[PDB]
Amino acid sequence: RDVVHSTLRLIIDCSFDHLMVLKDIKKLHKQIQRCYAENRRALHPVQFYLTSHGGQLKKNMDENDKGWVNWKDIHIKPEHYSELIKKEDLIYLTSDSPNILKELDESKAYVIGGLVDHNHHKGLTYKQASDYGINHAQLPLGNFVRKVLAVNHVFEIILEYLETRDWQEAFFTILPQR
Ligand SMILES: Nc1ncnc2c1ncn2[C@@H]1O[C@H](CSCC[C@H](N)C(=O)O)[C@@H](O)[C@H]1O
Repeated sequence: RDVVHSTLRLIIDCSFDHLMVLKDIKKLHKQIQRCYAENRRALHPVQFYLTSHGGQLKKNMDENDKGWVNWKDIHIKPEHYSELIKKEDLIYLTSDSPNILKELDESKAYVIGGLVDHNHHKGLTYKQASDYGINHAQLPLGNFVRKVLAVNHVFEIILEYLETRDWQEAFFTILPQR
């Protein structure tokens, strides 16, 4: 299939490894596998990044997904996203940001926190983004939906919005119902 990739850079910031138990690391690994499989099947796949790759996640990936070094159309880097992407290009996605995302800028790099929180580290990614001086925004969930979404849910919404250009349709397709 002749696939037209989106210029949008989508980074899973894996610098929170030490804040998760091995059980939550395995859950993050499972969510990353879902992001990879959905990106490879997307109409307009993003430039997928896995930054700060190390610790428990790297060892769990070395043990179960031995072929992660062979993985195609993914940037798996041990460096922090700050070391690889320009400060002005970054937008950290976080539910605690007061900024409401209206449109996606395909020239920017959007960051998703590689964290299975369980509502324990409330406002952590928003605090780290504000301290570093980088831009931050929340998904326009409004009245459709804790508004905290899983790593793969945020990633899949970005892919669905690049296809539909309708936020309401993107949340409806990806988010699980009660
Ligand atoms: N409503 C929302 N809008 C934007 N990004 C969101 C979101 N809900 C979750 N995310 C993203 O999904 C990631 C995993 S959820 C972890 C939440 C954690 N308490 C935090 O401080 O972010 C988050 O780090 C964030 O990047």
